[PDB]
Amino acid sequence: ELFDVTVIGGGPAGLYSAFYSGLREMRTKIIEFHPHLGGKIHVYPEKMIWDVGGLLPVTGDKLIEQLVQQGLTFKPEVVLDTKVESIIRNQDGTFTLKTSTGEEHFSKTVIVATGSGILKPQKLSIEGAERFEVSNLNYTVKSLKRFKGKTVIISGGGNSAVDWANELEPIAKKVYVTYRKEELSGHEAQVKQLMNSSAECFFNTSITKLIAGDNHEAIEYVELTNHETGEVSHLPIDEVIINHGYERDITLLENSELDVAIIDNYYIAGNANSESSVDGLYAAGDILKHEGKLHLIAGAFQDAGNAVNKAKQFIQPDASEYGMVSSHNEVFKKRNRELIKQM
Amino acid sequence: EELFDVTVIGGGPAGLYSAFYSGLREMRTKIIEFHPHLGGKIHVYPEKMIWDVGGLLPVTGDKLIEQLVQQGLTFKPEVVLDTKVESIIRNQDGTFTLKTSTGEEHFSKTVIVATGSGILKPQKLSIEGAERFEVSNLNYTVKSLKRFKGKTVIISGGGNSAVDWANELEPIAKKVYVTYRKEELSGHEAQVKQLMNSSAECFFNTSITKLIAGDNHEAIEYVELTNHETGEVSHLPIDEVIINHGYERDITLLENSELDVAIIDNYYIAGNANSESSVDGLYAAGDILKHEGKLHLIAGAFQDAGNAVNKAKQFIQPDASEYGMVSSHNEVFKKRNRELIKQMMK
Ligand SMILES: Cc1cc2nc3c(=O)[nH]c(=O)nc-3n(C[C@H](O)[C@H](O)[C@H](O)COP(=O)(O)OP(=O)(O)OC[C@H]3O[C@@H](n4cnc5c(N)ncnc54)[C@H](O)[C@@H]3O)c2cc1C
Ligand SMILES: Cc1cc2nc3c(=O)[nH]c(=O)nc-3n(C[C@H](O)[C@H](O)[C@H](O)COP(=O)(O)OP(=O)(O)OC[C@H]3O[C@@H](n4cnc5c(N)ncnc54)[C@H](O)[C@@H]3O)c2cc1C
Repeated sequence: ELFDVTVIGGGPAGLYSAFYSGLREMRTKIIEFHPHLGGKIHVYPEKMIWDVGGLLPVTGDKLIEQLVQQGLTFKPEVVLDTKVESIIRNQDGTFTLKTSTGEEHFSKTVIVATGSGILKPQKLSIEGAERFEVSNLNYTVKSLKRFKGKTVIISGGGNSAVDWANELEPIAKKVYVTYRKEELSGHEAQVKQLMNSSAECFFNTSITKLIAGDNHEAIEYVELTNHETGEVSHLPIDEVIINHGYERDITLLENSELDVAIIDNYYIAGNANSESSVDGLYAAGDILKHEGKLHLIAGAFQDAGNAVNKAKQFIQPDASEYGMVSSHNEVFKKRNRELIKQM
Repeated sequence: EELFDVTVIGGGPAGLYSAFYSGLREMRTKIIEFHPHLGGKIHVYPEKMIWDVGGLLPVTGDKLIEQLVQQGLTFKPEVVLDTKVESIIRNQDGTFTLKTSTGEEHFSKTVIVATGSGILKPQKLSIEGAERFEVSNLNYTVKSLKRFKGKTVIISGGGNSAVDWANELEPIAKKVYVTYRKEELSGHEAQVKQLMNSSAECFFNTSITKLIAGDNHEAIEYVELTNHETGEVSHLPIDEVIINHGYERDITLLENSELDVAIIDNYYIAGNANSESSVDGLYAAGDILKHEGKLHLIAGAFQDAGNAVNKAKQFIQPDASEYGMVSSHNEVFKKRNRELIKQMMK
């Protein structure tokens, strides 16, 4: 089970890597920590994205869909819910990847596309809270439309919370914010927009229980307790959003034995073709640093394409330097046939 | 003055995204293109399906052009069409003057060269007054496959491109004729074998010698064929005529310029990984840019363009940030987004 190309990470860079790897006819695997492909766009799926080349403005949610679909065009082996723990370069020059459960994967080449690492939202510490993640307890704003005309309480006071409140005020029926401190630890320019308009803020307050109402499995009321007086208010709500920050895991390369050059203790020091200091090991997306790195989704595509063209030649030296342009690539002939049936 | 921040030469993918991103970073932006339509080399393949633009599900070149043009015009740059830029002059203060073929002049703090492989023009039919029918059914590209559904088309020429057109139209058209001036179908001897096992009928040592219009409409109804080795003069009823005799190419822009601009292999601008040329304030993006990490795709044009724009902004405003603000949080979209979000809420 030795793969041609194994992509670590399922964001824009990893997904396009898998795509272009399949366009160049390589046995391809993609390994992602979360149960869902898409990467960091999951942090802002409600926002409008204008700066992807060739795309008219689209929401994060819709962009994730289009990238996942393109990334799976050639049916790579998809390994979700898996944290890659370490990368080993074997003596024969192939690579072995160890997962958190000790399972192992083997590859001729590895494309590191871990972006800024593993992100996990800090969870609400109340007993049966995770029961409501399947209904109306959220850790992101999945879409603005989800909250049209609904009553929403945001727990937390970061810049993310102030941002969420400000975009939801025009849309929700009502917006509540509860912060456990006495001052909104946000930016003192967008904090006043929040305060001159519709949002109602509670300070030194937190959520202490989630009431599901008689017959349903979704939150209807929220118990609020004040930390300076002591009141135990109750509040009817349609939606709850927790913004208590994020937990980060960047240990992948520290846990590995590879003389891979690192910039600023995190980023892979690459060149303009996405090569690292280790043969057959490439870097694409936010994990990649070089003088020409473009810190946009559009840059991730360039990083990925360069990585794959190099991987192809590493594996097959007589391969051409570049992939066949898709309009004339025979690899799409069968698929194009079905689509052409559009008359 | 009429002094622009960024003037883009070339309206293809690289130029259009440059214009967009230049607007994203709040610079006075102008874009100059030779043809009457923006879009670049994609007008050579508008019927093909394009799969490898990042984030894009397969779409025809026709639709991609539409999408690229709308994005490139987001911030309403000054668009100068039907205009050939003849030379680039670096003025004594380090600004630039661009001279068009009619002598007009444009001025800019920075210049982004996005001319691809240059100005491309189809080789026209050497027949009197043929241009009359360009408005009707005399085509120099396959603008779409559906345009030829169940129709009768003759293709003149026999190169790899002519063989490719016939091959994609044979399953779609009622009937495909190919007429070639040579003895052999001088394409590539692989897909040439697909053409002659299929329903496409070839006429060798033949060329089109006159076009015959209909009487009650002014398309072409009959084509006069002349076999050049016998002498026969056939006539042939058709719905569509497609010419493919090659292209004319105009690459003189940089030869005609007095710029100390390093050139690779007599054509490409020798850039670095940030799309900089050897001349301060002159950038290159797209197929015209060569450096060790240049990606020869539409996807690569976008990175060349963003990198070029970020550099132009710092050249013009040294304290500007090295990076543009991501669109999702960039205040320059706020009023536009408000209108979009309103539509989204039913
Ligand atoms: C708020 C915000 C807004 C942005 N907006 C824009 C915008 O409008 N336009 C734009 O062009 N760019 C934008 N970006 C820039 C950024 O490039 C993209 O957001 C994108 O996420 C980068 O893609 P990437 O694949 O390289 O990294 P990521 O998207 O971070 O993908 C990395 C993936 O790898 C996984 N992973 C990491 N480590 C491991 C491991 N050890 N094992 C398994 N899986 C692992 C992670 O779970 C994640 O899914 C924005 C960034 C932010 C933070
Ligand atoms: C047949 C074919 C298929 C392709 N398929 C794909 C594909 O499927 N996917 C992919 O990613 N890439 C593909 N490409 C690759 C190529 O990058 C794109 O086609 C694209 O055209 C390059 O963008 P560009 O803006 O830099 O240059 P161009 O598209 O060539 O645009 C340059 C523009 O500048 C104008 N111009 C030039 N000189 C002047 C001047 N002096 N004054 C004024 N205007 C001027 C020209 O008129 C033209 O409009 C393909 C290329 C070809 C030939």
